[PDB]
Amino acid sequence: AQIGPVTDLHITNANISPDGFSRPAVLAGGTFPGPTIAGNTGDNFQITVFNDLTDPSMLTDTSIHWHGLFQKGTNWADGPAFVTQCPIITGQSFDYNFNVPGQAGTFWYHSHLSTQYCDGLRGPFVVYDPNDPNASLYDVDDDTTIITLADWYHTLAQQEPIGAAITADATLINGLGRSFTNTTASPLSVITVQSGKRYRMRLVSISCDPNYLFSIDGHDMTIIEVDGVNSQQLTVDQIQIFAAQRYSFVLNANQPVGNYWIRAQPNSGGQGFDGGINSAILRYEGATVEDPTTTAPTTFSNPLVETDLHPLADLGVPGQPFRGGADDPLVLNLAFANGRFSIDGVSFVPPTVPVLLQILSGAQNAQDLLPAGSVISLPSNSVIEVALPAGAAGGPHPFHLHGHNFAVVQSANNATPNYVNPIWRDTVSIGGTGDNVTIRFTTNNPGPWFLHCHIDWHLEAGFAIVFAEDIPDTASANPVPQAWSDLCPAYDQAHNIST
Ligand SMILES: *[C@@H]1O[C@H](CO)[C@@H](O[C@@H]2O[C@H](CO)[C@@H](O[C@@H]3O[C@H](CO)[C@@H](O)[C@H](O)[C@@H]3O)[C@H](O)[C@H]2NC(C)=O)[C@H](O)[C@H]1NC(C)=O
Ligand SMILES: *[C@@H]1O[C@H](CO)[C@@H](O[C@@H]2O[C@H](CO)[C@@H](O[C@@H]3O[C@H](CO)[C@@H](O)[C@H](O)[C@@H]3O)[C@H](O)[C@H]2NC(C)=O)[C@H](O)[C@H]1NC(C)=O
Ligand SMILES: [Cu+2]
Ligand SMILES: [Cu+2]
Ligand SMILES: [Cu+2]
Ligand code: NA
Repeated sequence: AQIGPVTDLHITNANISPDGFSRPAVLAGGTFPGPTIAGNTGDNFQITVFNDLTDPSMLTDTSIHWHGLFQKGTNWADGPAFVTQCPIITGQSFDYNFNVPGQAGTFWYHSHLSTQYCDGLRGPFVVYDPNDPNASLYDVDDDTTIITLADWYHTLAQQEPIGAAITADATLINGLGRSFTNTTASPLSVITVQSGKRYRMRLVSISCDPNYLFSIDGHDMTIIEVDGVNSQQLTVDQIQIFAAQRYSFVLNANQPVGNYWIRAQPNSGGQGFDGGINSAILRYEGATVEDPTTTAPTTFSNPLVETDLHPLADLGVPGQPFRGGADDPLVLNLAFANGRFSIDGVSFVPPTVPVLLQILSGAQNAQDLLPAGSVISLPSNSVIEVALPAGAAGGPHPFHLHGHNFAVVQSANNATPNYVNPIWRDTVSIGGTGDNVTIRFTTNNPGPWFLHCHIDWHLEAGFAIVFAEDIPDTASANPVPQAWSDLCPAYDQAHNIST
């Protein structure tokens, strides 16, 4: 069952074996992935997170981010450790109490401390629309139509070298899949459909790193939502989905009753499908209970290309129709060397006092804020442009901005900008060498918003900066509850930190 919008959520350690190999994990709600948190657009969510963690090998502190929700007026509830809060300590709990005005779509939640979400703390978060403009395009939209894609590691995250190219041991679809080495015929996930019905499949990348080539043998997929943003219908036969992105697509159960492979090929780790790796099963009601015999094509004739996507609403693009045509035009220097990433010459290392608390304590400008050189101020009520030129090792890097979505003015692998009708989203591949992926948004949400690569290993190695949006209005805009003001004293006391 789905939980929320008002719910407790316990964070525990347990052994799991999603690919047949047993390892300890960090779990929300006792499962991998965690339970779906759900509500309707505009609802008040109050998720009281109980930190019950005791295994130090995966960290006993935690903090949870609600990925893609803007948190307007509730920056304190956003979750990134040392940006908007100190972590929750073990044996304590914290109510993330926020509202979701003006958003409806497919999201997710995950740990936002260190690389802890890799160890298991990841699940879906869906905000339904009772008046959804796409409602007439399908029959079924519920917990059975969510499809998660996850990387899974046999080595615990805190034992992964920083700045290394770390590789997974299994792809998991809806929590199940097979190991790339020492493969055993462990259970595969089954997605069940009824011949003739149309399904809103909500495809969620909960990846810590790889991108997936996602397809379903015999079927095509009609995209109607991108990272929470309704799209015009776009029919494709393959979706390359980068870490943390989401799509809704219509699946028409219009093929002969039978079994069909669902495929998710990562860019690293095991290649192909031998032994049923990288696979799940689409089963029609009435089909025999047996594995599919279907084949992938050698090439996919209608792959998703990001420039083909357009918003359903007339969203346009803020600013002027040329490079630098914004109130605050930025170009970030994104680099990697010797195990560490940097942005504008500075590698991100989390500060001792969270950025929001520094601002609430009176810090007057981005040069007063720590980490030095890791915080850029943005002016209020202004069009921001951010060019993100690729090249840094370990690509393609999916960049994500907290507190906002954005127009994708220029996409990967295509030098032509679009100032008319590009898709809006919240996580974007910046492409390959020589690309100049560029985003735009307007600043109507005061607070410190993290901008970072969403390959979690890269974030840990410093590939991040903080946009301190409208510093002057941050305190008046984001009143903080006593439970939030209690978090840093408790955390620093527990860890013997002075501040
Ligand atoms: C990606 O697009 C951005 C614009 O969105 C490009 O930024 C432009 O970069 C050039 C140099 O690469 C800048 O010109 C330089 O300015 C300094 C003075 O600040 C001057 O000393 C240099 O001789 C040169 O004029 C320009 O300001 C900046 N912005 C623009 C044109 O709007 C960026 O180059 C693009 N990157 C790639 C890889 O395509
Ligand atoms: C590379 O990216 C550019 C920019 O996003 C893409 O260019 C855009 O291509 C579309 C589709 O062909 C053009 O729209 C077309 O315009 C006319 C109406 O004016 C209409 O009759 C067509 O059916 C469609 O609407 C669009 O104008 C164009 N925009 C720009 C700024 O050039 C391009 O397709 C991408 N390259 C690849 C290989 O996908
Ligand atoms: Cu995220
Ligand atoms: Cu986020
Ligand atoms: Cu990266
Ligand atoms: Na415009």
